[PDB]
Amino acid sequence: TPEAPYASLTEIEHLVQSVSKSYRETCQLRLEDLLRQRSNIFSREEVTGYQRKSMWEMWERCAHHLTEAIQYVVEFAKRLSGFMELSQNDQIVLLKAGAMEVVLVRMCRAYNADNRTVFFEGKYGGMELFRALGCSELISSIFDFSHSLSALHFSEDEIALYTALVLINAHRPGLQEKRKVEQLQYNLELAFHHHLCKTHRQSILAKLPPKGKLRSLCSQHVERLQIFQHLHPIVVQAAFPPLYKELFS
Ligand SMILES: Cc1c2cc(F)cc1NS(=O)(=O)CCCCC[C@H]1CN(CCN1C(=O)CC1CC1)C2
Ligand SMILES: O=C(O)c1ccc(-c2nn(C(=O)c3c(Cl)cccc3Cl)c3cccc(F)c23)cc1
Repeated sequence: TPEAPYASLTEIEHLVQSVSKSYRETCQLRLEDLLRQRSNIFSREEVTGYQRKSMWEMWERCAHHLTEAIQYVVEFAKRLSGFMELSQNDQIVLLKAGAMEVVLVRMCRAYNADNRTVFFEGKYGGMELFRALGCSELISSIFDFSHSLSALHFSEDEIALYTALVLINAHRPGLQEKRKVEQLQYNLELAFHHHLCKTHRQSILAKLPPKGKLRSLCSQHVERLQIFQHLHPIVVQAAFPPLYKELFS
């Protein structure tokens, strides 16, 4: 069982491998393709074309990409050992709190620190590309957070274990089986620590974002998304109806 006490070196190393595999199979864009596309940057005309779009065109574009990013995180969560064995309540509690945070972490892979650009709809562009949204402060904070994560130079196994820990958090309010979540979290932390020690990457632990900075940024991001959704509702067919009901009712 993934929550079992006295987790062996076999269980811990398979947990590392299984989490990394779940991560790379739920990534919309492969890292090699994001790295290759770094030289493919939007021209002044294309940037002007994005700036001349209405607030509602840019909201619809952005909301569509975020809906897909979330759906991939739900698929990732469902591949995590023990997650599907939790009640629907506990699964919903972990995803409503953790899914956007995971999307925010995953964004660092599409961020280029050299020129401060992000991958958006085929090319790289700066934050000026999102001018029509009228969200420059929140967008600057998202760019700053991805900048800080990109300086860690995460390997696939590291970002995989880190995002799984963002999700399997026993402190999310509303959990019915809090003890079972503490056990799954304990084994993941053990796997994360074991992997960093084995690879001589423990230096990154003191460099990870402070406790609460990720929750705070996600809270501000979701609040803005909920305002746009109330003002100009996006019509989606929910892939996960019980989760969708909690976020949009
Ligand atoms: C595009 C992007 C940004 C930052 C970053 F680090 C990485 C990417 N690239 S990505 O991960 O491949 C794309 C995934 C969609 C994210 C859209 C998100 C962030 N972009 C600004 C618009 N935005 C909003 O939520 C606007 C809402 C508040 C009104 C900038
Ligand atoms: O398909 C499904 O069932 C589904 C279910 C939940 C969501 C979802 N949307 N969401 C937004 O912030 C959001 C809004 Cl408020 C408007 C537009 C775009 C987005 Cl991504 C979340 C935040 C945290 C956790 C979540 F699961 C979601 C998406 C899809």
